[PDB]
Amino acid sequence: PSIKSGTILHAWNWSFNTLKNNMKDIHDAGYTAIQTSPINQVKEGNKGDKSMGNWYWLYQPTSYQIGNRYLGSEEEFKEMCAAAEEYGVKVIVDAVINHTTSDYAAISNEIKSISNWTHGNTQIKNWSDRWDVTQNSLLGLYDWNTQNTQVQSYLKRFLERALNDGADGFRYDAAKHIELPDDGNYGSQFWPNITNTSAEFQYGEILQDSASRDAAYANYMNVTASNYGHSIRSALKNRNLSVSNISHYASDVSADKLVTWVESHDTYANDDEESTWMSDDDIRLGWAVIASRSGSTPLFFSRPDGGGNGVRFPGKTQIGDRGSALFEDQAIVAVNTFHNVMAGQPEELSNPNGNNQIFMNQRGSKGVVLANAGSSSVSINASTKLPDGSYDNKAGTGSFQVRDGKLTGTINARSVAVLYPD
Ligand SMILES: [Ca+2]
Ligand SMILES: [Ca+2]
Ligand SMILES: [Ca+2]
Repeated sequence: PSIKSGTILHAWNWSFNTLKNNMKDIHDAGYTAIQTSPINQVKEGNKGDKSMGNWYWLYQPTSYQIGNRYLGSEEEFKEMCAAAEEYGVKVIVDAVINHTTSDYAAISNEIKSISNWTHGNTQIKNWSDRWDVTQNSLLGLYDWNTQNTQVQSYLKRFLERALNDGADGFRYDAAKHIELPDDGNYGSQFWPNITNTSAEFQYGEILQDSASRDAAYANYMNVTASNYGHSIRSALKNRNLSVSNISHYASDVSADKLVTWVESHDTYANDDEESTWMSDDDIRLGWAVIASRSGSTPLFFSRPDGGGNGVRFPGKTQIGDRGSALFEDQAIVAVNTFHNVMAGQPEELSNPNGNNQIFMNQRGSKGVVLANAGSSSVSINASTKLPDGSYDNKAGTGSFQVRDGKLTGTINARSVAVLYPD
């Protein structure tokens, strides 16, 4: 359909070649698009070691030439895009345009030659201060002088360059740190200008807070429902999927301009290990919830192979390799497919039998998704607009029935179910 209407696979740290080789499986998994990690030239710290723990170097730009030791060359990037188009899957590039590396010496002359190119590296002091948040340095990373139209064309040239290479959209890293046109005496035309390209879909990483200004950003790009991420995760921890907690996106921005997730590479990879505790079953349930929804765009996070249950980096693989096979898990795919065929259809959330451990989403009268966070099997019996018949769970074993407007059958413990007519 369209990137916005489908699901995105976050091929976190997958190399271009790795991505190119899994394009058919990616497509058969049900994703409309994939999101790469930064594709520009970065500081390859720790002598370029590929240990997963070094994942953060991909966020310290040194030059805006395409290519780096972690994901491959620009040539391989173009091949990857091409391979994706053969199966109709779109490519979204993680763009780190708010800052560069903190290592001044590592920064290429290419950018240093741009006079008045940076706001400096004076680390933010007040996270409630929009001026400080957007005009100063994040963690010491030199801040681009985005008001300077010369840096604008330089960065926009990179974006257009990637578009030409096959990229179909962008994910703006630390978008919240680039000022908006209406940010008073320190605002600029950075966003109206750089978002003005042939890109099909673009959203910014906007970690919600008192100074995030979500809705303002929503006028130029889609935005991340980070708070909703906390609700989902929290619901998964307590194994309580009460529709009284997980049906509100916790944002002033409406779902049609929202990019959702169960977790983000940041909540997983950082030393805080905020979402690292979850298991694959937690993910399936979490995915069944957010990806059954309408309007919003789910972003599936491909964890390092073997990672999970508190463990960020097991050591099985390294930067460049593919993540766990969870991205093509029967349960996950079934939901991906659901999401796609249900586009347009409205949604109706609820908890069957008043049991808060059972989640049920009803898309129009075409489909139904069930999630049971509980550890005990449950006999569902509830209202549905599905025509009468015998539906087999596409997410796994089992079957369900609909007799005179009532959905009945069994939803096993810690399981997901996807129902709809062939
Ligand atoms: Ca900034
Ligand atoms: Ca393309
Ligand atoms: Ca750990």
